[PDB]
Amino acid sequence: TDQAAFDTNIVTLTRFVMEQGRKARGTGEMTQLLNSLCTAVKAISTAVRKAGIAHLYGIAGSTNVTGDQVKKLDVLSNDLVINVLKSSFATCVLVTEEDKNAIIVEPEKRGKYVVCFDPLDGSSNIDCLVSIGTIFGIYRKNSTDEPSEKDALQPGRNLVAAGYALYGSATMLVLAMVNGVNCFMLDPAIGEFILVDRNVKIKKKGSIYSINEGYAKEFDPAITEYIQRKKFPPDNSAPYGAAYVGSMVADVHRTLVYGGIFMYPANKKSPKGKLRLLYECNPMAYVMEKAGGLATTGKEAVLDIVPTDIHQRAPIILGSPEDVTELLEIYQKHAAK
Amino acid sequence: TDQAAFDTNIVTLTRFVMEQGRKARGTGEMTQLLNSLCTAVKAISTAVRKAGIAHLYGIAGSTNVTGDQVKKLDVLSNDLVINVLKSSFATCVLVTEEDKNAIIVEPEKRGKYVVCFDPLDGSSNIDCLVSIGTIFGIYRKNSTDEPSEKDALQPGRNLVAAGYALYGSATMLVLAMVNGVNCFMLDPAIGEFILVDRNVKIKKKGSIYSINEGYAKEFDPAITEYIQRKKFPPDNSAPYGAAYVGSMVADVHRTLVYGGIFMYPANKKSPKGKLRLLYECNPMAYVMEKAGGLATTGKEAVLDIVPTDIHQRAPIILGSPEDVTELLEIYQKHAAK
Amino acid sequence: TDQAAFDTNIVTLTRFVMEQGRKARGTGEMTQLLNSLCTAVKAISTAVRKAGIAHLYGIAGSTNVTGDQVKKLDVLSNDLVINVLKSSFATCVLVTEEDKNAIIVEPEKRGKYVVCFDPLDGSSNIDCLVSIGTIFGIYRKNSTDEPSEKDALQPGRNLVAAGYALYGSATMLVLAMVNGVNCFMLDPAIGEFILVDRNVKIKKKGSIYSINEGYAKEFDPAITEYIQRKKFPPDNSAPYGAAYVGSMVADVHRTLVYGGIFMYPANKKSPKGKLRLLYECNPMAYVMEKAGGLATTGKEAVLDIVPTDIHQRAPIILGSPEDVTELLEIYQKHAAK
Amino acid sequence: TDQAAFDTNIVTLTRFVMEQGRKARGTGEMTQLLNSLCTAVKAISTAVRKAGIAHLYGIAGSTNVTGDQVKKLDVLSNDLVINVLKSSFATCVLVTEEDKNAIIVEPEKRGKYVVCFDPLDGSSNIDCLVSIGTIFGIYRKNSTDEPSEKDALQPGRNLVAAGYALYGSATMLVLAMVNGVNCFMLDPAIGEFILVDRNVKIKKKGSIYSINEGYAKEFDPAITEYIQRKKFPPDNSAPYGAAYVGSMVADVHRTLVYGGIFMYPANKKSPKGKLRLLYECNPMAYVMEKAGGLATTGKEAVLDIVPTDIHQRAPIILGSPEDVTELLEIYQKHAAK
Ligand SMILES: Nc1ncnc2c1ncn2[C@@H]1O[C@H](COP(=O)(O)O)[C@@H](O)[C@H]1O
Ligand SMILES: Nc1ncnc2c1ncn2[C@@H]1O[C@H](COP(=O)(O)O)[C@@H](O)[C@H]1O
Ligand SMILES: Nc1ncnc2c1ncn2[C@@H]1O[C@H](COP(=O)(O)O)[C@@H](O)[C@H]1O
Ligand SMILES: Nc1ncnc2c1ncn2[C@@H]1O[C@H](COP(=O)(O)O)[C@@H](O)[C@H]1O
Ligand SMILES: O=P(O)(O)OC[C@H]1O[C@](O)(CO)[C@@H](O)[C@@H]1O
Ligand SMILES: O=P(O)(O)OC[C@H]1O[C@](O)(CO)[C@@H](O)[C@@H]1O
Ligand SMILES: O=P(O)(O)OC[C@H]1O[C@](O)(CO)[C@@H](O)[C@@H]1O
Ligand SMILES: O=P(O)(O)OC[C@H]1O[C@](O)(CO)[C@@H](O)[C@@H]1O
Repeated sequence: TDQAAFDTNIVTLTRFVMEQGRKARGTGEMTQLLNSLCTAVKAISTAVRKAGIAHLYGIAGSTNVTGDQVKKLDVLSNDLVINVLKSSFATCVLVTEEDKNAIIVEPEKRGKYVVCFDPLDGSSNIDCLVSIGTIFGIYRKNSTDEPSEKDALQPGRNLVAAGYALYGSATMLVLAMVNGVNCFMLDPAIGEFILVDRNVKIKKKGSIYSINEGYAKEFDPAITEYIQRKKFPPDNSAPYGAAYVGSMVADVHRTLVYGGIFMYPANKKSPKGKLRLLYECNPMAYVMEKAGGLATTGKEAVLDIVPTDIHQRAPIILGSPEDVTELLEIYQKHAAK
Repeated sequence: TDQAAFDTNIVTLTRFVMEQGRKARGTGEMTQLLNSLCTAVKAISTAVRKAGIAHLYGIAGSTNVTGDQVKKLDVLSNDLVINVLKSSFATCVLVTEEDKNAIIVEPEKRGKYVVCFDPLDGSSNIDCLVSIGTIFGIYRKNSTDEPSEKDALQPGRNLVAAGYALYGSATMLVLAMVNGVNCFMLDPAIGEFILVDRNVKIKKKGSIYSINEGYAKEFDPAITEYIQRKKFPPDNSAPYGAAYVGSMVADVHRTLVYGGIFMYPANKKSPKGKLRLLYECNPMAYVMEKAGGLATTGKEAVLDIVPTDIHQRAPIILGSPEDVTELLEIYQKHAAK
Repeated sequence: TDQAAFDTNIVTLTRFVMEQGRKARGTGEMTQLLNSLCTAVKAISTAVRKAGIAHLYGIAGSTNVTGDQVKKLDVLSNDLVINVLKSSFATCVLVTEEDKNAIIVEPEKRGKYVVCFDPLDGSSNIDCLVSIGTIFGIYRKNSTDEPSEKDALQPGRNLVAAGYALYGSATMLVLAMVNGVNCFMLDPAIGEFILVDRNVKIKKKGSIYSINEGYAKEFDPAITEYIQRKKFPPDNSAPYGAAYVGSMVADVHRTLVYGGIFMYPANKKSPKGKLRLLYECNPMAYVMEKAGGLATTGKEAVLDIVPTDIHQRAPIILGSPEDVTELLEIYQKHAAK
Repeated sequence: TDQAAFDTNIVTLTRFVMEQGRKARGTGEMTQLLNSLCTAVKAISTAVRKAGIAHLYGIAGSTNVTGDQVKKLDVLSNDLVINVLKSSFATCVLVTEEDKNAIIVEPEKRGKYVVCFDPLDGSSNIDCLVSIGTIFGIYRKNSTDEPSEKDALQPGRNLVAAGYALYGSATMLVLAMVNGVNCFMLDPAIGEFILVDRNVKIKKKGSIYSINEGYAKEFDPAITEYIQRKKFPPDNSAPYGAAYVGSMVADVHRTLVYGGIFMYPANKKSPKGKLRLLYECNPMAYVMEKAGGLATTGKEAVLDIVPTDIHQRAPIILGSPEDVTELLEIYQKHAAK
């Protein structure tokens, strides 16, 4: 039977990334990438929490505070991420939500990883301090061809590492790799991410659905039937509670932690959904799957879609397996031509 | 004005509060109270963001503490507020959501104000880093008898100051008093709330409705008809967007900034409503009216209700005047008899 | 007292200052001034500790700034103090070490106090992370004429409040006023100075002498004889320990806490002394006398000197009463004629 | 001739440690060690800067704040270092200034490095906020014998990595390895150490000597002659300035940055000096040498001494090469039997 000695342990992200990189016997290029990533997130957390806002408001006379307008969070975050990653000498191509074109890393600093990220997701709404975050996805470059936007166009099934940082009431980094999903809490007093949850698995079935019902008018009959069954359960059991923030990271994170289902279906206006494929759906789909949930467009898996455009959009539904399944069946029941 | 160009100096809460105290020719007792809530909010903020969590997870060796259950945030928060409050020498009665009874302050620290608060609102949801907050309502004692639970039972109309702090992507303090509502952004680098928005006013009409539709099966006919008109406008106008965090300060705050309507009426498991009157409804109503919005229960104004119990619940509907008005109209159409 | 056991509540600077304002039945103008110095000290503290340096070193991409010379600390500090000072509406004249002239405040912001300060003392030594500080002296304006440089030229005996903040291994504010000296420790997690030491008094006699002996070749015979007696006691008692940081606030502060004597007399390249009267000598003298120590030039008390120029220098010797007394005795033995 | 493309770069300690570890083709065990070390320093910086002091002073009623007395800085720092290092699975033996005996790392977490450290050096004096720091030295374990105190007993010449962290007005980490010395500044807003000085070299000759002259009575004739020549230069040039804090890290750091000489000679009381060999002298000697300075006991090199006790002491003189040399000659001039 199992037995044990004495072991007290504090696991920091940095420690974790090195160990895993050691187990994997990697050259350490990816380790440098995750490290640079952790450093990017920390710098975005401090900006999002508003440290320094006083300088923008004339505490030092604002003689020298190029913030005012010449320092928006959306862009600063893009800048920080772009710069910190090129500075890792581990990436060859970067796809950001903020850049129309793929960034092709200078020959001098090229590495083999492709990184698709959304610098400050849900930022449109922080005027009212809504939870925001950073979503990222990492692919290995396969072609021996000169790096190009093309290398970013790989299904989500090909992700080597994927995750997000949630700048909520506290800052969390969720990292998912082949071996699994782990959650790290940022201690902002020492600037270290402490593994607070190891090997995260999502509930089989949850009690919360998450969707923007203002679009009810434009919802396809499958969603309509699902939602109605959530509110008025035929078996006269308890209806699902409802919550929906409007920031993907916040909604998906809650879904992961408490279970349930998140949905941002296709509706005529955004006939192919609103959420972008490469740096929102894919990374979240990958995370969901590593934790044991499902992520579908309604017709097919998100991770199996092959993009033909970096800024391509895709509908998406994710959450506990028994719930996504219950909705997939409903899609099959109405599925035709 | 003699001559003043594009100028705007830095105003800290502390400076602001003191000016207003002098304008009011106060003895400085309320100022010490406001000063103490500020400090209280700053300490909770820090604890919310998880500064120092490393220690809990054994970074310096968990020598011999009684597990992980050392500092439960809602309780730490309760402690901080109560203690920095008693230390202001400005309070005689304190009513807390975490306490079954009203807390009567020792005559040595006994002052004239009665303070109602919710130290950490939305704390059950904290596991998923959702924005949480602190709500406070301040009453001037209007009696000659020993302070008691009774001094807290005054309608919200008798409030002298009310506000809240939202711990979201950034910490913000919204303070409402006789003249208007003002918003202070916390610059954590220096422990100071900077005045970023003054004499705030909610939009006349908004485009977002906030309600937990997981209760649609239990809503009254007016709420039902109302929710239905936002989704499928009878006059074929654009439908209202939907958003509901499930945490009040974040929901009420999004409502104040962008406009729209927030609702928490009674249902089949909370006939009196879920939100508490003294420390949840009244403070947000007072802020709403001061911002130029409305706060109704569907049939009467929240501030006019006469409490009979300190932990009394009450339904509430608050937001932009034109939306709250519209729902009231609907509530009249279905009138009782 | 009625009955009070082992009790001691938390006192923040803000709370303290306000209480003292009420006891003094002030109009609250000095309080706004003290409040503004506090905030000023907190912002400098943060800039000293290097919070946000990453940005300067290109973490978010040095887009197009004019090099590394963006924010020179002594200048940032100057700016902050001056601006948060003018914004208190409590100052008419400001004298700064960084400014050749006295700064006369616009009549709109014009108040009654005159503030002398050294925003960042010991800044040339900052390259090697040595403790630096801020020194302030506050004079009540005693004239009827337009405020001018002249209102600053009052002997230290006319100071209403004086103190300093030391940015060492921790930020501490030492404040001296009519009643006594009190020390506030900055808890950076919450932007609050906690009262840790009240009504402080320097030791009658100490065991450390502080002087830059790199000037032994230029010292007068009394200083020389004095330094000699501490090293080789004539009565064969234990010799005094030596310590000299080369930064005043750190040297004066070590002197206040442990006792002993600090000296900065004239030599062969500074006949008037090196330390400035208005914003270096006077504040530390006032604090020293309030703590129960002495501050002499060797021949006269520092607070009694009548300034003729705002950037006037003066030798100074301060510390425990019995040590300062001993040196004065020696200065008499070698008297002039 | 030399030419170049375009390169913007931010180097964090973590990045630097990984690259160097990659160049060195190490298994990555040492990288994990330096990483754990960086995390230890950050946690000590936050404690030293006093974050959380308010909880000790009853802000939350102190209901749960096991600080008071049951949380001293000296020990906490020891605890943090000991724990964080054992948690790296890279050390087999630890020698701390605070532990009488060598700590022998559990078989389960043994690695091959020996670490000799002083957790909070100069701590005796932080009551007056004097600069303090952390000094560390790392040896590779050579014996194939079970780890023992013995493995710590190696001359300083055998150090693989050595350095210190200075908790001054800002926090700096100085890391010296075979390839050289680099200085990293801690950005406490993001918790990252940014390389601010690359390949540090000390001035050939400095203008400052650093020594505690209170012991003049007991100084050997060599020191006596040296010092006198510093104050009264025979060539009638400028005398050396004098500075001496009383915290080794602070004095040695200043010496490194501006040049000069630091001395803590043998004097009857501490006939073999006061500074301990293994975790004060050795690490500082190693740093000095990698930067091009000298470190001698007066008779022999510090790095060549073979210790026979972990807590052994040793006299020490270090600084610019031309000055240490000028004193070594003076030792030779008086050298006899
Ligand atoms: N920190 C790490 N965690 C998990 N796998 C890693 C890690 N580092 C390297 N690997 C694996 O090793 C591969 C190559 O490592 P590398 O040579 O550094 O590019 C990566 O694509 C990973 O699949
Ligand atoms: N910001 C303020 N500070 C102090 N008093 C205020 C302030 N704003 C309004 N007042 C009024 O002043 C009254 C009494 O002053 P006090 O002696 O401090 O209790 C309060 O109850 C308020 O109605
Ligand atoms: N802490 C304090 N706050 C305000 N006034 C004070 C304080 N301590 C002493 N006083 C006295 O009050 C005087 C005038 O009050 P004021 O109207 O605010 O200018 C000052 O110049 C002081 O002599
Ligand atoms: N980060 C690093 N910087 C410099 N040298 C290193 C580093 N990592 C490993 N090495 C060298 O490689 C040796 C063995 O690496 P390791 O196998 O990890 O124990 C060490 O003793 C070093 O001399
Ligand atoms: O308010 P909507 O239309 O439901 O869109 C919100 C979605 O858009 C985003 O703000 C950006 O794509 C997401 O974070 C979020 O889930
Ligand atoms: O999940 P429910 O039933 O909608 O409760 C949510 C409401 O409860 C609260 O936590 C307070 O009781 C509010 O913050 C929030 O808006
Ligand atoms: O190096 P010196 O000549 O002793 O000057 C040091 C003195 O100068 C100051 O920086 C102020 O001029 C003080 O802080 C300090 O004690
Ligand atoms: O005051 P002294 O006797 O010169 O000793 C100070 C020395 O002792 C320590 O405090 C500890 O060994 C050192 O940091 C410092 O250089």
